[PDB]
Amino acid sequence: SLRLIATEEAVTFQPVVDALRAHSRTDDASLDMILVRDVYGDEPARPAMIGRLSDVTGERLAEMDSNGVDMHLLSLTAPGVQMFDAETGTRLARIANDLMAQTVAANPTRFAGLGTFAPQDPASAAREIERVATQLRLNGLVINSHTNDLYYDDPFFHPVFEAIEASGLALYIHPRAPSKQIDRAFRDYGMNSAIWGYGIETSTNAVRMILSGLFDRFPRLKIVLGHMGEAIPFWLWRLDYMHGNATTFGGAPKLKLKPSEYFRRNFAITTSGVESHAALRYSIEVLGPENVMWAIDYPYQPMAPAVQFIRTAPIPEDVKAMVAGGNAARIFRIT
Amino acid sequence: SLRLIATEEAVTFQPVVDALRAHSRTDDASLDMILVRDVYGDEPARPAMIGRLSDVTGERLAEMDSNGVDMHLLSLTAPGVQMFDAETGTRLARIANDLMAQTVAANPTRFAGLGTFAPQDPASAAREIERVATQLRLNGLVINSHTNDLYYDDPFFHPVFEAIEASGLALYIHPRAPSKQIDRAFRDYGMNSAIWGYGIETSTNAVRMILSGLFDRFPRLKIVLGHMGEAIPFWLWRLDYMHGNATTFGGAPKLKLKPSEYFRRNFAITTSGVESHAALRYSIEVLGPENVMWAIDYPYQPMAPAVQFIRTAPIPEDVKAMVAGGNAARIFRIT
Ligand SMILES: COc1cc(C(=O)[O-])ccc1O
Ligand SMILES: COc1cc(C(=O)[O-])ccc1O
Ligand SMILES: COc1cc(C(=O)[O-])ccc1O
Ligand SMILES: COc1cc(C(=O)[O-])ccc1O
Ligand SMILES: COc1cc(C(=O)[O-])ccc1O
Ligand SMILES: [Mn+2]
Ligand SMILES: [Mn+2]
Ligand SMILES: [Mn+2]
Repeated sequence: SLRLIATEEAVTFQPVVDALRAHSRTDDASLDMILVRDVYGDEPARPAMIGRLSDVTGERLAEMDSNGVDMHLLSLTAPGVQMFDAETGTRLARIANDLMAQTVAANPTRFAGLGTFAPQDPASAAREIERVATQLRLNGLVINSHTNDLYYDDPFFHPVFEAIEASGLALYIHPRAPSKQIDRAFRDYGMNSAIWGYGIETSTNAVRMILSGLFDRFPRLKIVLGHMGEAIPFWLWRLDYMHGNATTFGGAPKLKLKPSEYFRRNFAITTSGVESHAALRYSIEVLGPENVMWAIDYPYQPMAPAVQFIRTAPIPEDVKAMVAGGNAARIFRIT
Repeated sequence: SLRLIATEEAVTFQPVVDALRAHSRTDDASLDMILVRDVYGDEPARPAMIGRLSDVTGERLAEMDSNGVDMHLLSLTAPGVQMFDAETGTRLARIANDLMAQTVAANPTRFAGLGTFAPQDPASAAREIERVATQLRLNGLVINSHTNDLYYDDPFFHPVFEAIEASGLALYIHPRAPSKQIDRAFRDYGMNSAIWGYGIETSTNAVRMILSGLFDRFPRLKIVLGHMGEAIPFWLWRLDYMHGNATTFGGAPKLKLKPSEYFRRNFAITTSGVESHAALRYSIEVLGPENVMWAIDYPYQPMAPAVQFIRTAPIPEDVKAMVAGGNAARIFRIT
């Protein structure tokens, strides 16, 4: 019946797990070290997670079958390879992308894959992006918000976005913990994570990208944001209203379009972790039905409630088909 | 015949203006110094603003009359008295509150008022809050997000919230620029201000308040957030979903209610700066029509579009009356 393609479905591979185990013992002050110790560290607070992330053919497929989920679009879980030094990140990105391709090929009717990269080295990341698109023929790209506590308005990353735009692959900008620029306010009450910091970190990255004019430089970029667009869809009117003040008094560059127009033209969103019919309806209304995709955020969230959320959405069947899988099949080139 | 009570309407008074002019010359590193120099500085980029903020019975009333706006609920404009040292802030809050009460008393069918205080000195602020409630008989309170780069989960401010709860006055937590904990990411593209920083700063403050259990300690507090609730209404499902992880792994304290239940019980929102029928409809649906109030954000925004936004809202007339003014009359003690 309804074709369900879940678009934010995390996976990991042993070489990355091993590298993160080692990294967990270092003095890295990144706020992601909370997650990294909890999942990849010695005496981990979340001991089952590595196994669940690594598994593709056991529990994961069983749960897909029990819930009638056609596909997972897999992505190397945050923080990807971004916490490592440039050489290590670059090496592990290739390894992880090869393993992603192999994972997809073992069950291509049930899995599609996003490749990743190490923007610590923008030139090498650009080469890897090209390899992912043309040599591995993967479905798209994923990166986890900031790299080296810089956001994607920084011209340092222009070679990355040039390659992404040229490749035609959509880039899913997944969260990671608040960067060092903002992490002081996220050290309490678990706010480092999905409950708050993930959304603030990722949305602020994207807003900087828009306001910096990144999408005039690279107008064919396609960006995807989970968690109902990291709430950016809610802020569209205010982003537009206040833009004049930003360019007049704040040194913001003049843009060809309004901020919300970049959001509708260059972005699409997914419903990961936001199983709200009201928020889904709002997003369809302001973005258009072509710009909203379904996701689970497995294994960090369970499949059944995410599935039931979309199966029961109070929207027409044709729009429901678009959200459940049609838009994803287009954006991520899935047949 | 629709009674329009605008709830986020900024004003200033000469003693505060004079103090901010002097403050503008100092080496303060607060991100609010951008606003303060633009408006109160010796060489202001926004030279008309002091006059427009100071004006109550001239341009402001003429514009209210031409647009059929019954009332402004006035508040001392951000950053209030919060940038000053404790003794200066305390004295100026007292003076500004006397001037607010006198302004209101001059035209009490057209103006209501929120008193303010200097949380730099919680014990003195507590006395002033009581005076605002019982002697000046003002309509509520206003404070501008952080004080001293601390948020309102900090036990330092417990005496303030104890007094606010006991007074029965609602506290409008208006924005100011991102605190030093987060300001590094808001130095570009005018993001210090309303376009992005204001919402991130204010929403993060409120989320810390909720997650810290402040509303179990003071369950009768009423908090009001502008800008369509600083987007917290959009995040309710995820805040609730992830709360288990926060209390299990993140050291968040155990709470009597769910995060969204505090938001609906203890908060109400206004539409200042978010003239979106879609966002208004979403907020009414998830918060209830009793929890949404209309505002303009004058003089930072013009009255006519804000008025026309609510007059044309695609909601029933009774709900429209609640949003336009009925809820404000209840929450802010207006006859
Ligand atoms: C590391 O990536 C994630 C982590 C969590 C979490 O920690 O609950 C949730 C969703 C995510 O995709
Ligand atoms: C009419 O202009 C806009 C409308 C909205 C909306 O209501 O969703 C958002 C941004 C805008 O610039
Ligand atoms: C200082 O308070 C505000 C400033 C602005 C601004 O700078 O455009 C807008 C709304 C506010 O209430
Ligand atoms: C002369 O010192 C102060 C005066 C006042 C006042 O006048 O309300 C308030 C606080 C002070 O520290
Ligand atoms: C059913 O539980 C919830 C629903 C919503 C919603 O859909 O607005 C938000 C928070 C919740 O916990
Ligand atoms: Mn995820
Ligand atoms: Mn009164
Ligand atoms: Mn305001």
